[PDB]
Amino acid sequence: LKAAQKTLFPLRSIDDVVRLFAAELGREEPDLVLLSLVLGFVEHFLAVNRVIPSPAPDPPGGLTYFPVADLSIIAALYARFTAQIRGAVDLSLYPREGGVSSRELVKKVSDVIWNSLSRSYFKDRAHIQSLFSFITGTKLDSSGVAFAVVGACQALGLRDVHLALSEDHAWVVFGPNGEQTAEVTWHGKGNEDRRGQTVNAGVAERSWLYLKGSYMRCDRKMEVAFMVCAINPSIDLHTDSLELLQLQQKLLWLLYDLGHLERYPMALGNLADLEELEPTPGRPDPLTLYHKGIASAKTYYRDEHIYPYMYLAGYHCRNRNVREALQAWADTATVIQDYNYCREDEEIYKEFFEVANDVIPNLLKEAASLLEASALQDPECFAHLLRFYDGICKWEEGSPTPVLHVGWATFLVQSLGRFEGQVRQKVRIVSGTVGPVLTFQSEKMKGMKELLVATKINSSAIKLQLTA
Repeated sequence: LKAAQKTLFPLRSIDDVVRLFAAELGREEPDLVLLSLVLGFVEHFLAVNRVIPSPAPDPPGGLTYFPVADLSIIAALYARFTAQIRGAVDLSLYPREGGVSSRELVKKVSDVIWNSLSRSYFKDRAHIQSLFSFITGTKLDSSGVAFAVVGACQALGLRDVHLALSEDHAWVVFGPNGEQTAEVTWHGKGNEDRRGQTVNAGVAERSWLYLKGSYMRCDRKMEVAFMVCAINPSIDLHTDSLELLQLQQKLLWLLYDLGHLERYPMALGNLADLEELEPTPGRPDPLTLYHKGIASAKTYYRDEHIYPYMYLAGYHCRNRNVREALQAWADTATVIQDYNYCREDEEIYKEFFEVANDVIPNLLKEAASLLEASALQDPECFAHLLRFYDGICKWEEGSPTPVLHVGWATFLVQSLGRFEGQVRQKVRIVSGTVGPVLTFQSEKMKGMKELLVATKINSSAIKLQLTA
């Protein structure tokens, strides 16, 4: 460690950590191994191992604390990690070809990391994301392995190796222009031995997992941003650390300012979420951020991301804004329609499944409930519903893995049924194969163009055509 790094210790508050980050984000190459270790300590001591009549016998408004991270302690771990790597990778053996790293060099560093993790631990477990987990607990989650491979590679001065993130996966980029791709970790319930391979199969397969190639490739600073997103404030299932929430917000705002969330639509959503809980005065209102997130995706990722829209759908949902909610979840469908469902897309299916068969059925349930003594009379809100299912039907077309079945059918019908026939009527539907006017891309929906507007819903026959 350098003098400037050491001076900023000990860390005795949340702002001391922002300083370290601010100090460390000023430098060409920020120290990832230092910043994941510090985040790891504080999270472990604020979430993994929490310590928690007049006068009340306990502080009646609650209590918040900071674990003092001492230089003594952190440097111990930093020296551990660096010793471990430098020890088990001999750079003399891999010809560094002028500023550029070998696939053989990356696979090596990945193996060192991979071979250091414990034989046996539940991988879905929380608070194993940091390098602190890796060093003091010899455990990392899927994406945590990827980070450590990049953290490790930084320590060996492989400036060209960097983190790649989709919406549900992490791997590495090296070589000339970040052109070279390598898998360094696993995915889902037991599956991914893909380790060492190129990503080109998964980009061409058209799987949501690899975003048809519109994935994030991080400069060192975007790697820091990730680190901060990966901060996990949950203590148990009922409660969150008010400390780790305040820390993620202050550090996301720092990285926002320094322009390091420009190409990070998820981080931007995370911050809109934190702003919604606890607005920091001065700053953008959540919706602005929610939109800066969609902007990002349309601009730097060909509008091939789903979360930016999910993030927004949710704000409006929570804010009982029924139209804008359905409008967003519609944009969601319209983005996934141009994809395919594949083995390791399990995660985004879970989420579409949830809105189609829980969230929307309940917003509309509640919406219908407020009629009895509006959204359900607006034929646009209805057209957002239809543009949603149409996007999901198209997704499925060509996909190896069927999507819609039995369960989806009952809930479509319940959803369809919240809108009067006189309302649904006004939505003009053209069926382009080659009141609101709406186009359908999906053969399933064009296969009920005149059933979805019928005054009597032929529930039975819809369930039929929605599921073969």
